[PDB]
This record gives sequence, structure tokens and C-alpha cells, in this order.
Amino acid sequence: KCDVYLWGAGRHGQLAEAGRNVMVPAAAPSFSQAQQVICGQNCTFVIQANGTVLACGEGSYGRLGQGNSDDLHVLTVISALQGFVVTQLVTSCGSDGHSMALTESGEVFSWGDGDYGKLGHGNSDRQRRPRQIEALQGEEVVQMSCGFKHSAVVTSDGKLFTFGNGDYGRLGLGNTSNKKLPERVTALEGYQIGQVACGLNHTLAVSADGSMVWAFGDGDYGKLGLGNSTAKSSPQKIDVLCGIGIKKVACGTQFSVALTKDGHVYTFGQDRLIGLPEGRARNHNRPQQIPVLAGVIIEDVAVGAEHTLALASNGDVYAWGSNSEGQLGLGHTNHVREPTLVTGLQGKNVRQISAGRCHSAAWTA
Ligand SMILES: [Cl-]
Ligand SMILES: [Cl-]
Ligand SMILES: [Cl-]
Ligand SMILES: [Mg+2]
Repeated sequence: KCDVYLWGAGRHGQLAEAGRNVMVPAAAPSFSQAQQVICGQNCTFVIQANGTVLACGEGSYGRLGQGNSDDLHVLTVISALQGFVVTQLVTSCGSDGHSMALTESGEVFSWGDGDYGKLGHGNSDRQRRPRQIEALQGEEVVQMSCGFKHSAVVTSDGKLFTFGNGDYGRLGLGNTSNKKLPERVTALEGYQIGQVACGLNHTLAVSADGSMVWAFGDGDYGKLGLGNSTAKSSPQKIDVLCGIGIKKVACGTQFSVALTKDGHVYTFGQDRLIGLPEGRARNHNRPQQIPVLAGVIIEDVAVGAEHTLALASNGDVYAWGSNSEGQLGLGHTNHVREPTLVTGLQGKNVRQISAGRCHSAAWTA
């Protein structure tokens, strides 16, 4: 067992017994068998240590993978993945919602809203239960991301595939067509891609050795980190992030986050969401280190739609950004510009975090 804390919006039952509108982290005893918790678009998934997946919250457009679209207020097993050991799960933080789960054998199952081909089945049909993406048969997928209207997967041999809505270049294929089947990002074929993150309408990718980062998609608010606000349909190196050793990247609606291996956080994009003091908004269109976290070793970051959580090596959790539903966990619903300590998690020995559209989670597994 572990301890799980949930907070933010809970009106569709996505926080189960923790409540309906929660401004401070609240214990969720029913989640105690979680090894992972994944917060999405008004929904929450759990992966148990044995590979079983459960879901609760908003069920619109098959979100919960139950074979129907019912809202659920208690964690409920996704029977359609029974038989498979699920190791990872990702879900979108906006639009009409979709999800991808990864098995032990490197196979990817997708479900939810089918618009734009983002599920990868060669059509745009809703899938109310998890369905294997057959086109990835024989690929060993190791990492995945769900954007608002597109998706992406990374393979063990370092290839990157994208699919879904093509508007503004977000698939990185050099045009803006929608793709209903996974497409190799040929521009990156000469490199080994280790991870991908997808936002409202841009995408970031990191090389396997952490030495290189690329951006593509819509350019608003300088969220591509290339020093302007122009959309790019092919991957473009983010020079500031190359050579510094990147552990992880993540994307929100109008901003990007990068974590270095030595525990520093860089942000870029819309000023209100990037956690910097106001003077530093000058260069919001290039990556900048977050000053208030300089004396903190950050082990992980989790990005929702418009908020960010950061976990320090001592277990402390920091939050900043939008907060109208209490998703920061700070006891109010006011916007917070810079990373702020979540005091409700002090002494809780948090080891993992997750951020959804407008709810959050932290737990001790
Ligand atoms: Cl399996
Ligand atoms: Cl290929
Ligand atoms: Cl490096
Ligand atoms: Mg634009």
C-alpha cells in the first residue's frame, strides 16, 4: 500500500472520496494500491503493481475505457486491459480526451475520442475500450505522450512517430495534414529519440543521451523556445537546451518545461504560466532557468493544462500557474506566478506527482 493525495476539481468524481472541490491535498484511501496515478481531463487512472488499470471521473467520449461513456465516482477496473500487464499510461489534458497505455511487451492501446485520427487506428471513430494500435505491431514502444488533439510514441531503438491533428505543424512531418495512422518523424531519423511531450498544439522531443532537444508545432507565446512566435512544421533544435544534459521535458497549453539531470528547471512560453519573476518575461520566448528553485534539486516535474508541479529530492512539492479549481493545492483559488511550496504535503514522503486539466495528485509509491 501507499498514501495518495488528490486535489483540485472533483465534480465528475475524478478525486473519488477525496471530495468535489478540493483546495488542499486530501487523502484518498481507496487509491492505496496505486503504483502510479495519472490525472487527465476531469478523469484519473491508477496502475497497480500487477499491471491492472482502474479509472474514475468523467466518462465522456469513452474516456474511461469501460465500453461506455458513463461518469464514475469510484475507481473501476478497465476490464478490456485485463490479461495485459500495463507499465505506463498517458492521457490528454484537454479537448475531448484520449488515452494510451503501454504493455510489458511494448504494445500500445488507445481509447477515447477519435477525432483527427489521434487514436492511430486509421479512422476517426470513438473507441470506448482500449484497442491495440496495430500499425505499431513489432515496434517496441517505450514512451508516449497525448496532446489535446495529437499523440506521439517513442520506440526502444530511438524512432519517433506522430499522429492526429496536423494543424500548425505539430506532428513534425513538414506539412499540416491530419494523420490517422502513426507516421515516422523522418527529420529525426538520423538521431536516437528518447522522449516526446505533446501540448495543446506543439511537441517537444529529447535525444536519448539528453544532449539535444527539438520543438515543432504552433509558436504562440514563444513556447517553442526558438526566440520568436512562428509555427514550425519540422523539428527545430532548441540551442539553449542542447549540451546541458536534459532528463525530461513537458508541455502545457502555451508553455514548455525542461528538467536537467542536475535538477534545474527551464521554462518558456506564456509569462503567467512559466514561473519566472516578471522582469525575466522579456525572454519568455527562450528557455530560462527558474530562479526561485535554484537552491532545490528537482527530481521530476508534472505539467497539467495550465499548471506545473515540481518534486524536490527531499520530497517537497512546488506548484505554480493557474489555480481556479484549486489545482495548486495551496488553499485558495488565486493565480500563482512563481513556484510555491505545497505545505499540505510536508512530511508526507511524496515520491511521485501527476497533473491533469485541473486536478493533481502526489503519492508515496
Ligand atoms: Cl502483457
Ligand atoms: Cl519505421
Ligand atoms: Cl549533454
Ligand atoms: Mg500561432
